[PDB]
Amino acid sequence: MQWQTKLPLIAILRGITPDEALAHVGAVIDAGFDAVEIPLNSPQWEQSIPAIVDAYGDKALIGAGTVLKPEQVDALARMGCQLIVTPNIHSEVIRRAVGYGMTVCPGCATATEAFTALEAGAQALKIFPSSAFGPQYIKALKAVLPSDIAVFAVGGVTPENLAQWIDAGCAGAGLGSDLYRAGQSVERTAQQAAAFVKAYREAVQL
Amino acid sequence: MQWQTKLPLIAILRGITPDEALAHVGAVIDAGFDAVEIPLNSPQWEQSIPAIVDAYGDKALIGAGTVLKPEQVDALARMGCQLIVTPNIHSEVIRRAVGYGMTVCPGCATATEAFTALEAGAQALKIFPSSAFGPQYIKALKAVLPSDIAVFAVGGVTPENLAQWIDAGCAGAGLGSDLYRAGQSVERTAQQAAAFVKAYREAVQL
Amino acid sequence: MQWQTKLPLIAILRGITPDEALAHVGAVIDAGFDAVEIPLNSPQWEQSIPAIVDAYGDKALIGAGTVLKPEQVDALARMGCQLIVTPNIHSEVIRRAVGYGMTVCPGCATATEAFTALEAGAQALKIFPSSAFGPQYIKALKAVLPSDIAVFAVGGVTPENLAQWIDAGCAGAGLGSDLYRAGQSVERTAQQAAAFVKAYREAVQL
Repeated sequence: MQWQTKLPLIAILRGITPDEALAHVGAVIDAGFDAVEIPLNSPQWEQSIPAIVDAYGDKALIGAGTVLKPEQVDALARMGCQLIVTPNIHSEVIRRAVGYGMTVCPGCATATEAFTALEAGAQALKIFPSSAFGPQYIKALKAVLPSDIAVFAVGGVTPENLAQWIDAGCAGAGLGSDLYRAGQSVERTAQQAAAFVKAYREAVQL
Repeated sequence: MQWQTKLPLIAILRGITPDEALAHVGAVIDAGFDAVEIPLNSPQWEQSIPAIVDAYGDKALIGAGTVLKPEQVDALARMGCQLIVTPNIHSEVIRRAVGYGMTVCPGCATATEAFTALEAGAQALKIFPSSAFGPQYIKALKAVLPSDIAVFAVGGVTPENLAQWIDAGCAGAGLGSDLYRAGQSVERTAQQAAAFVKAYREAVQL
Repeated sequence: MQWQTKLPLIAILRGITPDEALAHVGAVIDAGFDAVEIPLNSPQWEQSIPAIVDAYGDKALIGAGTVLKPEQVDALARMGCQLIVTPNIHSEVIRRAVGYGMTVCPGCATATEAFTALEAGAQALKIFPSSAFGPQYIKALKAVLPSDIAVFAVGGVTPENLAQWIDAGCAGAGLGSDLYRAGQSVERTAQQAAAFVKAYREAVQL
């Protein structure tokens, strides 16, 4: 499947707090993001996730990252979570999430793990961590995966290096600490988001 | 096991058509190749594979690449396929192929995946994609795998870099787009095959 | 869990013989090592392992490397082995060893394999082979693994590069051929061990 949002960039907001969630999510969205996730190792995700679903779920794909256990999927479903991101391939996590009609983008590092993820019904794939591997690793995989699989680079993706993940055939990227680190200002988030979006538009044109 | 052909180089002919199969396979064989495979993402492999078995199966190991499903092994067996190559480790694919008396060289990326492949009875191993990993990755694995396992580099292997995969302890390599890209001339195939064979003979001597 | 020895460096003595075991183990210990293992591809490990348990097991963590099969764990338990090191993730090997009250540090290469190892009850993790991956790979993993997991670099770790594995967040490293190659002198072992310990003390201070 191709990606089902206007812009194939996932904003990852690791360690954000409930009191600052609405302002930082507003900042990425104002810049043209329409896919956002909050990792479950963030404090009080059980407050900020459903808060953000209600505030921004009509105009963006909202979800969760670092999802490791099936029962976490269950709780997130009741919250209105629409997107599941993961560091690893766990078949039952993927199966349960797909069952709720959620978009799942699970993390793998090898060809074996990637084909496993697809059999579980993953609609997209996350290659993690992408930096250590480089773009040529991704291009080598794409040549053997089904032609229409949406593939995301995650791990040290910058506005400066984004274009080479695009050239390698990625549908997009998930953006972590180069977009958001815990305790940075709203202005920093709005500055970084604009720069990523600008770099993407340039890369796609080329 | 050691490799059971005179020359441990696998010609990979991705995207070849039935009308050009005999000429390009003849070209690699004339150059001294005796192991060839046609990936199942090639158009009309069900015509070119059994055609090539009948024409060249007496003087070369003939097989299939990109084999992902047990039932594909079944169909290939009736065709006279002798060799199975894969991007990933799938235990039942390996088991069924070994059961037909086929030579199997399945693709892995880690130590865990490699030991899994051997328990399924793989007689050789493909490390894929090799370029991103480099020769030192391969040498590190060899130091822990059983001493007589035949190990093949696949992924961006060139006549220029071949020697360093040999120095790292590989029995050989599978050769993709640097040997054959779809729609290249027969002359190009004969030129590239000669260059790989020449580079191998130099590397083994050293 | 944090590491349960004074110094988080594992001496790996691949291919050592029973006649030289006591002298080379004494040399690493005299230098401040208190964790040692002998790989099962070493000749007559069934003599040198229990010999070393009796001589040095009161003042060091003593164990085995290259452990691939559950039944090997059983035999090692009767010998008094306290530590299990591996190249791969095998759930039942880890489970059986943990069951004997042994410290297990199994080898993985991906996030998927690492989470698998933890569910089997591994108290530490070995990232192998670390050199090809580099420190940034390790740091990327640490950011997603539970904060208190003890992580060891194994594969081409030198006194010169040790500090960058420390900076990346490793609890320590397992030291192979740069500490011991088969047939080197006792003096060489004592020289290399001192250099690793010195480099560790410098890295931790920084």
